[PDB]
Amino acid sequence: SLLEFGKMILEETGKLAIPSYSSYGCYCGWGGKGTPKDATDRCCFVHDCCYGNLPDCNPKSDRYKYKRVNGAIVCEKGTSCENRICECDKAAAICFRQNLNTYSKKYMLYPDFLCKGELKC
Amino acid sequence: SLLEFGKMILEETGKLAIPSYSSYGCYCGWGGKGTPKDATDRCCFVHDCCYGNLPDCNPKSDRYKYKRVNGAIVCEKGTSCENRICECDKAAAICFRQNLNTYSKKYMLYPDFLCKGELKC
Ligand SMILES: O=P(O)(O)OC[C@H](O)CO
Ligand SMILES: O=P(O)(O)OC[C@H](O)CO
Ligand code: NA
Repeated sequence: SLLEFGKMILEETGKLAIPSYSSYGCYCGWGGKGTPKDATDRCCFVHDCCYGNLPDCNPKSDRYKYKRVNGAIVCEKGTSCENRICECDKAAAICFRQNLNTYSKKYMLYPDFLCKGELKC
Repeated sequence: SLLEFGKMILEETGKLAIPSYSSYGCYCGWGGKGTPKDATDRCCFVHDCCYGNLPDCNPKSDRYKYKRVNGAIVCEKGTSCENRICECDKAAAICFRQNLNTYSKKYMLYPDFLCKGELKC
């Protein structure tokens, strides 16, 4: 659920999910159109393709359990869904960190309007 | 406070906080249930999600000051609360303007039974 995903992002990046990522670029803060603006934006994209491959699950709402082992995110075992969702969230969060040095305020509150077209996942 | 938030709204969109954004979709207002129906509806979902990260404050009434600098909304300095509450509002009002394009009357006075899923933040 967004609760785990959000506090996962703050642990990895130091930024709070909401203002930092709720509306970054074309895919961060749920969008679905356009050509990803940068690296951070590419992660929201990939994260969306990840959620999209869980038809049998409720990604935005199901609460899953996870712990940090020696500073690394580890998805605890739960249902098939909770596990796949958690991995999607972990991958996105970790990516966010890896690309912090390219995070541009220039893309926060980016006009969804400017994003046109549907990219294949 | 809502008196400042309503002012930004009228400035950025030209519409009155009340009708235009008080009974629109599943989130613009007080009901708060289901899945956002469109760009504008998401702008308001993200907004009381923002108000949820401020437990130690009271957004409805504490008054803050803001101004424009080269036409941009800037939150004047004050207490930590006033500043954070204002950032929530600032972003929301800008979000409403960036989406004046898809704002449709078909979402006004939207019925409760049409607000689906379980969503938390
Ligand atoms: O948890 P958020 O609101 O910061 O969202 C990020 C997007 O869902 C990534 O696709
Ligand atoms: O008309 P308002 O000022 O209550 O606007 C939108 C929603 O309340 C935001 O949560
Ligand atoms: Na669960």
